[PDB]
Amino acid sequence: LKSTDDLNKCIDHISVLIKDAYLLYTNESFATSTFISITIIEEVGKTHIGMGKDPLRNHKSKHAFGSLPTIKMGGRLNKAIGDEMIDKIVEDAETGELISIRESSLYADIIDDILEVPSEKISKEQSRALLLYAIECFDDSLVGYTHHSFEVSETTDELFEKLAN
Amino acid sequence: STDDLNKCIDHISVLIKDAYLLYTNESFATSTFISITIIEEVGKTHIGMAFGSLPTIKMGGRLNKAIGDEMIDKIVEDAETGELISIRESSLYADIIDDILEVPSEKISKEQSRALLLYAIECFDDSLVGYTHHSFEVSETTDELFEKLAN
Repeated sequence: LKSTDDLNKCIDHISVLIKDAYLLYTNESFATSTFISITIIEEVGKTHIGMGKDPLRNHKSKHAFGSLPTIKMGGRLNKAIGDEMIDKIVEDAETGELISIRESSLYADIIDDILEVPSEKISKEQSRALLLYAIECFDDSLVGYTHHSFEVSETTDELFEKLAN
Repeated sequence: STDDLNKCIDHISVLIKDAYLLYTNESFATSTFISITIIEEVGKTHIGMAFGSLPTIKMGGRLNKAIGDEMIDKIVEDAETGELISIRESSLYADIIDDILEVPSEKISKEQSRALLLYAIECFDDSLVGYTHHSFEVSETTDELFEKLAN
């Protein structure tokens, strides 16, 4: 992102994905919701590295999850899912277990030789946590630097409080 | 087992209800990502008994009437080219291409979103319906989605 025009385009894009994850989350597609939630976290992460057949596509994807800003204590996210959940999502982002979770949230697989289906590997509690983390690391990284960002964050904030309580 | 094939048909039913739910909330780009994903999963499931399925298209049948002959040739040509993989990428991920930032809402039209979902439901109906009794229940549901989305 090189201009305030590009920052506002990226904010609109991610605002669309948040509303899409929230829409699925309420219609009880926890699995699909979680797929979008982790995809939001990636995109936010990509802004921090600084740029579908790229030769380094999985190094950019790995680094995107590594360069997420630490969430400060005593914020709305620490009240909504608690400090141990946050550390489990962060450890999963720096390991790349988030990439596995994302894969298991959309594609059936045969693992051992049992068939495993997203519907049974992603729980409501993990769908809600990842969407709230997604909102909060978007609000921390991109919101506040433009006037546009405030109208977008007013709606993003309502989703956050609906979902947190 | 037919219990594992049923679990795969229930998964694909979920994705279709999600593409539909997103399409009717005007998230065309996200819908389209899910729609292309159903076509890959249908081709992967069927073989488990780049898109290996592709439904045989019957003239003046349901899909022909809903999206037209020309759009089916374009979707089939995009599926054999590997353009559909590219359209999937562009439908979820922002990209910088020749120094300008491109977002899914500028790459994916409502027309194309509708076509790909209708095509994805017909892929499902042509490949997996009728192997198991449960398949016919699920097909009944996807047949009302198809009619609500076609008109």
